[PDB]
Amino acid sequence: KSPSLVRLKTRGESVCPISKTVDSFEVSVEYIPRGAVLAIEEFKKMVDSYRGREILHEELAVDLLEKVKAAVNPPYVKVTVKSYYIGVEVEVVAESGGVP
Amino acid sequence: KSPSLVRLKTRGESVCPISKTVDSFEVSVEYIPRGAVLAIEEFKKMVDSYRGREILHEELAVDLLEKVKAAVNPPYVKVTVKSYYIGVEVEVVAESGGVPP
Amino acid sequence: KSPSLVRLKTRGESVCPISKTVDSFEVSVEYIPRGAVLAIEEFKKMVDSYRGREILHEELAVDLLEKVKAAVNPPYVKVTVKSYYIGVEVEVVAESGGV
Amino acid sequence: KSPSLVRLKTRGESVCPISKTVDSFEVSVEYIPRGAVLAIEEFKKMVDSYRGREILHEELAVDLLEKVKAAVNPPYVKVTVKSYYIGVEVEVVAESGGVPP
Amino acid sequence: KSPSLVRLKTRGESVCPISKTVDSFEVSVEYIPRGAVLAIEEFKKMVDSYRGREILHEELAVDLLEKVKAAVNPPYVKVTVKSYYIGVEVEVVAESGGVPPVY
Amino acid sequence: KSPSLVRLKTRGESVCPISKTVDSFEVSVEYIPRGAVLAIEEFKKMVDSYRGREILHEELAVDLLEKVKAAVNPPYVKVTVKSYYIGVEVEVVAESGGVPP
Amino acid sequence: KSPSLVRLKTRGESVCPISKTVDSFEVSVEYIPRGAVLAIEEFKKMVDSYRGREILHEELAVDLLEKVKAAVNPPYVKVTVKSYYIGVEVEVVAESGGVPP
Amino acid sequence: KSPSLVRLKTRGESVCPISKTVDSFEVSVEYIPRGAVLAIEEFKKMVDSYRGREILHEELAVDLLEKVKAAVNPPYVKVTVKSYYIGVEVEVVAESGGVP
Amino acid sequence: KSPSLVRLKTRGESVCPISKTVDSFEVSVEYIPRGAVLAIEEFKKMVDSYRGREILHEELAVDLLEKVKAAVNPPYVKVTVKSYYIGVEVEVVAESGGVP
Amino acid sequence: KSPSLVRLKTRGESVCPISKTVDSFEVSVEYIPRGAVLAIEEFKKMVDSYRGREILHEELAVDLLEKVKAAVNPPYVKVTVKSYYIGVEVEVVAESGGVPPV
Repeated sequence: KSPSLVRLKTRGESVCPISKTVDSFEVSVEYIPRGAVLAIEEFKKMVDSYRGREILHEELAVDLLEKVKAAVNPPYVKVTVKSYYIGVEVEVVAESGGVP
Repeated sequence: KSPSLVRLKTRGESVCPISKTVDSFEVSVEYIPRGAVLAIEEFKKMVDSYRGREILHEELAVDLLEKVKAAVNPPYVKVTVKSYYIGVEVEVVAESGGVPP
Repeated sequence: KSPSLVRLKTRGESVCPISKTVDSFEVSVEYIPRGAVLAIEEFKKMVDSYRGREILHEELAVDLLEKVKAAVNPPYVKVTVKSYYIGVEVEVVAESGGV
Repeated sequence: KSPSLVRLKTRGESVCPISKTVDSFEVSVEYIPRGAVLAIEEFKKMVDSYRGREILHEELAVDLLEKVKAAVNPPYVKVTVKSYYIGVEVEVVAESGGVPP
Repeated sequence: KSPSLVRLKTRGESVCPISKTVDSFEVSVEYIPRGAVLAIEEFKKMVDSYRGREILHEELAVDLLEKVKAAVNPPYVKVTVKSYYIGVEVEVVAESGGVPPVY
Repeated sequence: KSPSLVRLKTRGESVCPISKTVDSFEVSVEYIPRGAVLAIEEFKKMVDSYRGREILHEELAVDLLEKVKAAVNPPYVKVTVKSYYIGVEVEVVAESGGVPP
Repeated sequence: KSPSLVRLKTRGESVCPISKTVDSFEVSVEYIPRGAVLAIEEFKKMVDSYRGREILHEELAVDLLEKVKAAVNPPYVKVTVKSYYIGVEVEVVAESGGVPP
Repeated sequence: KSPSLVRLKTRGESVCPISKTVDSFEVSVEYIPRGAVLAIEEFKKMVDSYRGREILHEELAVDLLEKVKAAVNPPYVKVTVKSYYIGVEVEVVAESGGVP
Repeated sequence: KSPSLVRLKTRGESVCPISKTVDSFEVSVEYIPRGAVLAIEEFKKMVDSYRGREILHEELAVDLLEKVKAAVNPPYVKVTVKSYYIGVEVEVVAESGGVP
Repeated sequence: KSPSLVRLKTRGESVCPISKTVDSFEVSVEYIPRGAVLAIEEFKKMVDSYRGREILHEELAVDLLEKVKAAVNPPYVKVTVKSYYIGVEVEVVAESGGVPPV
């Protein structure tokens, strides 16, 4: 019997395409396992893969959502990325398997 | 796929019509993207547009809502304006489209 | 175009009808405007009208909801009064409708 | 007219039947009045009645629920007792009814 | 007549199989009694049983669920194990049953 | 025997002399008693005395300090008025000393 | 040897001599042991002695300081009582001996 | 008889001279009035003067301290600027006068 | 060079001699190293040594102070035990090498 | 004129030489400038330098102190490293200099 839910939360970094400087973030994933739990090692790998990558955080959220789906194919996955830029607090959510 | 939700939060200022003096506020916008995400620089410009402008926090929330719809036309947007006035904590909310939670 | 929801929160005072002592509270009002937003100055007046009034907080929440309904007639109001009495934290909520 | 909802929260104590030792707790009650508001005085008596009584918090919660139901017969009541024992944070909830019946 | 819901929360530890080091956790259990309440003392022994045991937290949450179901056969139980590994905050949940819909 | 220190904190209001609107504040008072503790009722009256009065919070802090001194003559008093004006958090402190036994 | 410092904190109640109603408080005790530590049971008895007693919190703080001094004679003790009365937060401090640096 | 200490806190903005992008900050000032209390309007104008100015936050703090000294000459002033850049929380303090 | 200061904090438990029951606590140690830094594993072992031991939290603090002194001999050590007992929050401090 | 004090705080990571596993940390540096301010970009690279490095957090604090002193020789520096390991909250402080007393 697998867990019914896993939540993962960690910090990461990427390169902001506009400024071209390092943009730190906090990322959260929540998923319902379907016969496979994502190794913590592998998740960190996915998050650290964005270091030095020019990518906007909106596309980071969706990209990581796609990675988790390709790795363990859960019926429900939510990814939230939180960061700060030019005095604004920003959160972007990507979600697959929620309401239609 | 687009993100399913974006939340933005920042501080701004306007001129209060009743007191005739500068009033601080905190503003949050939550929206369901459809196509492009609102650039943060653009959001900051919208909020900054109210500096020096005499406008009630009720009307500012509604105005900002219409500015976000004009720019990125999301199916759902909610704007919340929080401020402190004469010892009263005030939140004003302006919302267009269907409930997300 | 009215906003779709307003939240107001502030401190006030009443008089405890048993001891005749000042009884401090925090009050939160939440309403859906229908074409009229209650002016903050008017809200403060309503809350301040309870100074010197002997009234239990259970009745004040109901009384205040009535003042708001009569002033701006919203379709949904909720009034929450919080206070602390004989070592009990009390919240009293008075409503009218869904959300 | 009655309030639509009341919440009450206070501290109390009982005696742990294992060690015969004082067993402090926090208790919260929420209920929907139906024609009758429980006096705060009377709630505090109900809570203080457990002082020096040997009773498990699992039983106290249910006992207090019954007491509130007997005093004001609300359509909904929920009693929560929170305490600390052998390094374990415990909450016991006892709940009755709902809206509608 | 028993409670409607009990929530228990405490700290524990196991041994991480990959690094052979102590893997500290917080565990939360919530359940609906059906004519048996889980004694707190029995709960704390279940949780302490993992001290020195090599077991992934994903397995631990499920194992502890199975322990609680076996002790009191409740119609609903949820176990949540929170730990911190390689800079990642982890929460693993195991569930069984629930309240059928308040019709 | 009297306490070594008392701290009091409450909310009040005054009138901003420029705008003539309500200027809400939080006020904290610390004092070392000299044989005599200020009644709370009397402190509340002092604070409530600024209601409707046009005065700057600078001045208020000092005025209240003087009222406390005139009433129970402590060898040490400190008054702190905190308010929020044109998006600036402001704290004004006034303090006064003397000799003990 | 003894500890260098103990701090204790708990809630109590007394009866307000003006309103005659139960008057809740928080009390902290800090002291430097000299050869003996106050048993927690003993402390809780002291704090519970005020239940049902008409006493001002300012008098209570000093009274509890004396009880502590009588029980275990520490070279430094400080007692702080915090309560809420007519919209004012009150802290009363009673202190005895040379103060920590 | 005037105040023994004033504490002011607010938000502002400057322009980062490397990135040329908006560099948002919180500023705290405390000072001992001697004679003169700084008008809040006037303090606010000091802080707002940095908006659209290319100035590093270490310079700004010092610049603002001199402004408060030039306006009201207190025997003690302390200015703290807090900001966030590339994932680092930064506080710059510029302090003058005071007995020990 | 050694660090100038170390703080450790963790949870543990003992057995209350009054009630006979397990008594949980939080413990903090602060020391100035002189040569030796206490291995965290070793600290954990000292705090875990109190499990199933009948001891008052007052004595516990002093006992752990003497263990740390015995292990790494710092010129300054402070131990603080915090617990909750019969509705009373309790903090006990033991200190070695401050002003006497 | 230089600032009187600068505080920097960020998150980093290293590898525990005992367990061989990544440990996350928060690090704060506080210093008094003497006519050189450490550019932020430089501080960030000092902290990033520990990623994958097998080093005890005790040694990290002292090693980072020494990097700040070498780079800008301030008359006071304090480095604090905070982390969590086997259920223990740890803070290591490395400190050099100060304000010379009157």
